[PDB]
Amino acid sequence: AEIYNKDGNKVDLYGKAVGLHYFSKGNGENSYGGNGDMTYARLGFKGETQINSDLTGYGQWEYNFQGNNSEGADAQTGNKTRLAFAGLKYADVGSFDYGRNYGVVYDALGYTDMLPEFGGDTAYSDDFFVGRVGGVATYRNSNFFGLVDGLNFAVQYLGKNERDTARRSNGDGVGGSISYEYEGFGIVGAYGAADRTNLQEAQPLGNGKKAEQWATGLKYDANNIYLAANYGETRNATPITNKFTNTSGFANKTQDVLLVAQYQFDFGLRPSIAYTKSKAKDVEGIGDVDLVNYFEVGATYYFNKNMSTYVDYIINQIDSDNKLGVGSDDTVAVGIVYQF
Amino acid sequence: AEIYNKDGNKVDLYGKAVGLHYFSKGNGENSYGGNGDMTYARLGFKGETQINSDLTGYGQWEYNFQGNNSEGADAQTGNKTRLAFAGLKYADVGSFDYGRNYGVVYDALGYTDMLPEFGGDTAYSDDFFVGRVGGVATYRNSNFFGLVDGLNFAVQYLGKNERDTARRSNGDGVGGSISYEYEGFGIVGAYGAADRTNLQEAQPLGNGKKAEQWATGLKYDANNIYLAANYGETRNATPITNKFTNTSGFANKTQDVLLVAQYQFDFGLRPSIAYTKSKAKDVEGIGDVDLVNYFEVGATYYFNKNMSTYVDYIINQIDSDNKLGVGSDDTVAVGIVYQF
Amino acid sequence: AEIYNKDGNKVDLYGKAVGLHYFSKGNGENSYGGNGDMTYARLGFKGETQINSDLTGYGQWEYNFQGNNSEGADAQTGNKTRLAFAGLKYADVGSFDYGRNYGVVYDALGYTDMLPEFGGDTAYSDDFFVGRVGGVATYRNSNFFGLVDGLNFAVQYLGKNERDTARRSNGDGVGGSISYEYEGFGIVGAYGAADRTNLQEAQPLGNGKKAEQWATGLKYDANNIYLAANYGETRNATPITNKFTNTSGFANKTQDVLLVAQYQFDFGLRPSIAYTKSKAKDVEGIGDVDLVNYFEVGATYYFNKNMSTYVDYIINQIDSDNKLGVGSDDTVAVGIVYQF
Repeated sequence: AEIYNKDGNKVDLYGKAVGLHYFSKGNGENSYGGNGDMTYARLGFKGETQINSDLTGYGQWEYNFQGNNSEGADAQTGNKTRLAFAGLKYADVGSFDYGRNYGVVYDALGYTDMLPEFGGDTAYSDDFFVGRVGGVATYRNSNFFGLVDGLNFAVQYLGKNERDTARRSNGDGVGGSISYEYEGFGIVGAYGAADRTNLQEAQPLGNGKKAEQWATGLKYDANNIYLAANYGETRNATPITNKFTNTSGFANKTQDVLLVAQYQFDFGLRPSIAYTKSKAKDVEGIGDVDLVNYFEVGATYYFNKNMSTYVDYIINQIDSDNKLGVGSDDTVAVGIVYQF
Repeated sequence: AEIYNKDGNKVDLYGKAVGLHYFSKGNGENSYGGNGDMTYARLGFKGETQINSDLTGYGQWEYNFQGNNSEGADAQTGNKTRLAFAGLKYADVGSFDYGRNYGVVYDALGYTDMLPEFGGDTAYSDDFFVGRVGGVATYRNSNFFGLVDGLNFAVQYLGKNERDTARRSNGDGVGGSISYEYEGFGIVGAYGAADRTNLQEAQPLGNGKKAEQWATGLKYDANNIYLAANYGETRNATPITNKFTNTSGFANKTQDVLLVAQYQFDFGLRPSIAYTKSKAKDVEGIGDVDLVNYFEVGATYYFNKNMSTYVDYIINQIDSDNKLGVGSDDTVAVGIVYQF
Repeated sequence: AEIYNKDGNKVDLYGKAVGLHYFSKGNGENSYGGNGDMTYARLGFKGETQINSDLTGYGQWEYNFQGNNSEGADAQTGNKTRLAFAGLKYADVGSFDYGRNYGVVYDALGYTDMLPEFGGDTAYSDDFFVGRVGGVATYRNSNFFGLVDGLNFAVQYLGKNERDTARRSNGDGVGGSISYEYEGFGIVGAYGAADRTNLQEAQPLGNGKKAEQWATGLKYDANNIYLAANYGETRNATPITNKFTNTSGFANKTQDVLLVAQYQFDFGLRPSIAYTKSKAKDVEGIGDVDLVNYFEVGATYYFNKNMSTYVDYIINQIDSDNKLGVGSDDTVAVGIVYQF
């Protein structure tokens, strides 16, 4: 909701309150999504100022407040800043911003990241180029300088981030994306590679000095119809855990397939059908193991642009024999979301 | 302060800056409320959208930022999300919301929760039904479906919350409240019971598999006069600590009495008189021990609807011989509050 | 940006998104400011209500969200409440507020606290009177009761804060400031003394029972010209660390000199020249050691009141022979800031 707009500068203060609950058998420790209260809220602001006819300055910040914690010691569990950056758009030259933003390879994965609750399984956070990462400089260009309609590209530099964890770290890397959209249709290609930190190489799982992520997307968006499919692979980038030996690291190689089919009825119902399978290859010792595998049936009902509720149901195609210990149970999510 | 209102959707962004200080002798470790800076701030939003003539969608989030911490390691001590839920009101059918919200039994305790600073002693957080808890589904009904004026009831389901602490945990339980208000007068009854988690039963203090909380309230509200009294009891629900043996758990049985008398002068002074006594029964070993006991004299002065200051003074009726080690000293609170 | 203004009460919701990066050689552990992503955001609110013709109530809260953390365990590193207080202004009597606010001695140091990124080195947080501290009652007076133009003073009481750290603690103390400004010119004097806590005296570095901080400032502000100089000293107040023996405490005595020269060009460039030197005296064992010493060359470019970027470059005058281990390398900062 735009709360301010004077002197060529408008500030949009958005957010939302999401009452959420997960339903799975047992404690939910062996299920796909877990079990129990998952309530949370959002807050943030999109700022945009017109420096002049061609020049636009902008900034954004988005935080995540968990609502399923107590007010005691664990009050903080789950809270974090999701986005935080600032930049400039210029005429038909393109735009540039820096801070914590999405990785270029998400330009592709975004296509199937549409499910009511789950989905977008291969878009991990702080995982190089496939999700939200810190310290990325992103240049983007629309309509190839205004010369070609529907043709966009983007180049991105990922600063070295040597954190405490192997999972949340990353060396220096570059990446890019070319996407063309023409009348309901869109095709996207994204790729990126980066140095792995010492702590990352020192891990038992995963072998190499270089991380790679590429994904291509194809979608038809129009007429209340949303059809999208994603295919991508990774080298020493997807984080995995062997729950049996308590080993941590990265999967030498992964192949990812996301499929989504949704329809928006006029009275406000939007049923969703999705399939996701992410298999890892050459997992030292295990060999080939499925990390994610399921069919998704769900629907979101929009009372309007502010209110809505949804049921998201994951039919877990992982079996109890999973070599890494990936949960094999189903998970149903029920949500009731207000937002401004 | 309502910062937005367009298209049947209004967003209220509220909050406040409370400069606060506690005065007690010694460290304040043996006093009622402690001693030293207690400054803090609030932020939150009430969102409400009219889906149509009968249907209203709403959401809310409320956070607590402590201001008495340094900017070092302890920056986070005390911060937490207080509220976070979303729901729907429908015609004369009633309303329903889910998330972190107040427990039904607070419908009663709310009556005496009026003091300038302290009071509301038996409305603990994350304590089943008597305070703010996570993962509660609440159905409420006004004027018995619009058929009877001033007659409201509410049923509430409390989801299982197995946290790290015994104090902040809780099993599954149901609860409700019937309140009738007729012309300055109000009578309320609330009750709820829930399963105790294993960690809770594994505690040294408290014995049982079931937790119970009920409280009834009676109030006269009108003519600048506020008179209210609450009486309630609990089974294995009120959290207690034996400061001597460092034992923790719950009081098998408690009896609670809250009394409040306030008057609102026209020039903006509102003197407050209150009495609170909460005694525990059958405390394994100790027997009968007072958890809370004091007389309260205080006054809030409202410069207007945005500004105000207050002095709250607790005359602690607990003696130095308390078997559990409950502080026995007095505490005076001085506050200066801005809010929007 | 003022988002609300009705009934004599206006609420200003401000904030900013700062994409930031530090450039220094090596792991940035031996440099002046460090090395790597330094992105962060701000949020806060200034509230002001007119109780009447002479009376104004106000409140403020300002938080700091770091953007260079991951969304994992370290999500919280760096976040904190910077400001949180409320108060009243009255006619020509003066103003009074309480909470977490700036220390009086900052009234002086503020003069040179102007650099694009760094600078203001001797204005530490939670360090008695020279920076933001918790539990301070501040009385301020403008134009000596409206009797003398440009003559302001302020008296401040600092409540005892016995935290976990020696660095973040402080006993009871008083302080004040007299500043006179007449047509482009300003002269300021500030002083304060406070009791040191036991934990503070129990430290290896620093000796005494009393902490003292005084600083005087002289500035010319007008005509796009900003010239300012600060000189101050301290007794057992400036926190120092011996990186060799891993000793912590306070410098018995320090002498501080800040010099800043800036010019605001009309097209939006503001070049900045600054010199800072803070030397400690009588450091048990070491003797005289420089804590801070550098020349600063930088410039901020303002696209307008909302957008801007800057390069801040510190030419570190500390040498590799520093007896305390103070970083000796240079640091360049590049920033792109949106704000509302």
